[PDB]
Amino acid sequence: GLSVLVVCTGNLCRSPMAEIILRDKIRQKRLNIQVRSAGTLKTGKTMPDDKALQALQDYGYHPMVNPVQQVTQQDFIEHDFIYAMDRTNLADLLDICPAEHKNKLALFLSKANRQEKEVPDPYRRSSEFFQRTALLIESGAVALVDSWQE
Amino acid sequence: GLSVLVVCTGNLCRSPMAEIILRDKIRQKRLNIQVRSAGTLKTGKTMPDDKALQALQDYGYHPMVNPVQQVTQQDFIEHDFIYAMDRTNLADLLDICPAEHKNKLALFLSKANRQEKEVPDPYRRSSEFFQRTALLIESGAVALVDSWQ
Repeated sequence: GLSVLVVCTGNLCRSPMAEIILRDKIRQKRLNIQVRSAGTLKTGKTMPDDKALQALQDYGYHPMVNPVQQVTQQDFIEHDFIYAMDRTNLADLLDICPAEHKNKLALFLSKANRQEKEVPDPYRRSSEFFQRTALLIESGAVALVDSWQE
Repeated sequence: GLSVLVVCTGNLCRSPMAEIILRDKIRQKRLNIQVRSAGTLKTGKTMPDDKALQALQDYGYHPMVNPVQQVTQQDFIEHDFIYAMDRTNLADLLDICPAEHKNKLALFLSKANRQEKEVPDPYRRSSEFFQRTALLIESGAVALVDSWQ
């Protein structure tokens, strides 16, 4: 059958989510297409992010998940199409994709008739908000320390 | 000396961040104040969240960290002040604080002269964003399935 690979930076959130969702919709439509996911960067992790998996459960998907893996050279040959979650992902694959297979590269959102062209990284968004929390807590802490000396 | 407790739901993010930041500011002025943190809800976890700690490092704090712990009744007697990061925390504390000690309870931001009176939960925001991330991915997936068939 057909072979599809989905790729984000760490294979921790976005691309594993797409794999699980694609697999399900493929099985609903009884298509003979298999799907995997991979990251551009070697992470130390074994399994995808728990918060990715819980969001899939909230929407009725069963997250039975493959181990995290980084993209390889054989992936560009063995797979029929390969989808990138954001432009940075698409660039790094093109950076290392031999010219014979570069037409197989595309952004994940390319067939959805929507304004959004990249799916943004939830992890960077997460970090931004934790950094924002720190600043608010810092402001609170300074006031408490003042009040205490009074 | 003075003893201060700061409290969130899981003792994973807001309250340990506050403990570490408070400890730094107390030691900067060599005040005789101790600070600890605790959660209203018993989770199984041992240490706070990695991204709470990294966010502290990003701002130059050195996160030396106590194990996660749940608030106890001894906490309401042993501590001089007890701060809830948000109203949900303050409500859960009022539920189990003996009436003799409820005057020790206050919102963490009660002395910051700001609009914000609650520190919003980064975990709930994060969860919201993963859900909207999934929906964007799902709509993408549906389109991909169509073009193939």
